[PDB]
Amino acid sequence: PLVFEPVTLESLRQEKGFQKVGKKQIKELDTLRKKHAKERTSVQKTQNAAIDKLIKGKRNDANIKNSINDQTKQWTDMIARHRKEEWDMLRQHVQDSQDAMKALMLTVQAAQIKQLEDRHARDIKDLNAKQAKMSADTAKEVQNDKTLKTKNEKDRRLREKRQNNVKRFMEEKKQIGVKQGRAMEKLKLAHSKQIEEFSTDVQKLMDMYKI
Repeated sequence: PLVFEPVTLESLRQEKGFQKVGKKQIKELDTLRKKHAKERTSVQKTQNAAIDKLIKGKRNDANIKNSINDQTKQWTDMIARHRKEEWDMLRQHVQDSQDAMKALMLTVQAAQIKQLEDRHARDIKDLNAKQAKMSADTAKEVQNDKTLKTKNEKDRRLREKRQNNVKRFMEEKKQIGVKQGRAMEKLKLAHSKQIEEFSTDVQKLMDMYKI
């Protein structure tokens, strides 16, 4: 409900509306980490078979030592594979979500303007109460003031105060109008700064996962 809140990428992530997609993405990846884990035991178990086939005779044969060397680079090649497979998904994760967030950023800022506008118009409404009460209570003062002499006399002074009063409201109404136009402008640009920045923060993230 806050009128000048920075809409950063991290902030965009916390918005309730993105929780559903965020939750889905965390699983999709977790399952793969599980898939990685199975792929490792399966290869690990397969690796073992070779010893039964090869070391049944039992004197360290020259061929076996080379073979075990050959196996190790088959593990580290799958280890290093599983690395890039996760990161590749992480970078691809961002791209799909980024399209969604852009559409959500817009409705977060637009929310800020609608919150401000209804706040502006209410400040307007409050001033008229100040103005309307102000004008009427002054008249009450005319009756209250003893110095009045005649009804024709009472009216004349009221008209004069009625001009001094209106000099204020014209300025007060004009001065307020400027403050609102300025307040919206300084806001409405911050939006188009946070948005020109967002396009290039998403990019900065994808590169971090690039390999």
